[PDB]
Amino acid sequence: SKRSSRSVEDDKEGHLVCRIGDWLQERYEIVGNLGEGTFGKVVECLDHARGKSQVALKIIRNVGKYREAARLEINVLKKIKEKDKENKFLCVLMSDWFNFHGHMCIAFELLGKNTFEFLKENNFQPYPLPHVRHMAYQLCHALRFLHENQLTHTDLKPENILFVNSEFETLYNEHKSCEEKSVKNTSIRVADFGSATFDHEHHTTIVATRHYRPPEVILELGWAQPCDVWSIGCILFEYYRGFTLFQTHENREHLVMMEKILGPIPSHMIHRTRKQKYFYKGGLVWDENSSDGRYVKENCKPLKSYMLQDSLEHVQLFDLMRRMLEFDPAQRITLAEALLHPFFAGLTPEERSF
Ligand SMILES: CN1CCN(c2ccc3cc2OCC(=O)N(C)CCCN(C)Cc2c[nH]c4ncnc(c24)N3)CC1
Ligand SMILES: [Cl-]
Ligand SMILES: [Cl-]
Repeated sequence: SKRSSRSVEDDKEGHLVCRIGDWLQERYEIVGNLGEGTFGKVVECLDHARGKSQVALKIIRNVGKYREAARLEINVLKKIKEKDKENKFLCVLMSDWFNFHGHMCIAFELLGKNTFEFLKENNFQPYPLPHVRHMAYQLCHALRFLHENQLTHTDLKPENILFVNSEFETLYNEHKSCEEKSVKNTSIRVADFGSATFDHEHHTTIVATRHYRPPEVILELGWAQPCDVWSIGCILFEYYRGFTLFQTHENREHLVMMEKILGPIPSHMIHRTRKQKYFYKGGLVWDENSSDGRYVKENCKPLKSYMLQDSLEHVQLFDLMRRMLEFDPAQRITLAEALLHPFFAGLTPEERSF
């Protein structure tokens, strides 16, 4: 059952050619293709050495830079597995890893759709508040655990969060006259730890995908765990409205958006940054008459204007969000503090215990 090197074929970009029926490491039998990415691909396998159970296999491209990154991801995943003996912290648990002819492969449990793909297949109709609450709680629980072990994710976004099972019921919305999908179980796992960084490792100047990137990173003031809290704030917003909080493509614009939505950047941050090009007379400087300047002015409103209802549970979500989106990383709510916020008194007994 071993694969000959004749068996192994790669395309122009370094991706493994996989077909239904193929075998890896004399153990995994490919049964479906789950998706692709700039990193490689994700296939569904049966693990014959564990009674034919289902696994998702992440197959990394055979390119040096991808391979090297995968090796650090495995170290992070190993740490997670050793610290979560009882399987309760909701970060995906590696079952195996290997090098298949230069493709690093990592095996995980089979999960459902990512929260972004689900949101898109629902035509960007947002999750109901109770789903936002349960998912928020789980994100805060999982990243609390990662933070307590001297790790920072650095790249949180909706596609990195998967449902355990993404089966849904189809309901109808009187308010907006259309169909809506509602996931039946809102259990989730944080995946991809391909940028997760230890406290003792080198911290690059810029991390995070732009839309989820915090101000300390744009102003090159250094980052640590609070970076993940900012990203969680932007994520919860996007689950609640269904659209991105910061629909931005460059720094100066991104900072204006921050000020329109959140209020003024604090002075002590401005005096400390080397990125003085964004400032004049101690205040953010920009062209209001430009395409970008007109876009922000028409489209970016104070955070509270985005509430869809005015009842207590919505007031509590927005209070938590504001506290996640504090400009000053040192003042931003920690995830241990977030888990004690009144928003989460709203959870069912079942959801709170996992
Ligand atoms: C347009 N397409 C874009 C790609 N889409 C998929 C498909 C399948 C999975 C993930 C995505 O996207 C997100 C993604 O690529 N990552 C977070 C990196 C891979 C993390 N994977 C290895 C985590 C993982 C563990 N168990 C899994 N079970 C199922 N699916 C997984 C699983 N991953 C589909 C839609
Ligand atoms: Cl690949
Ligand atoms: Cl300007």
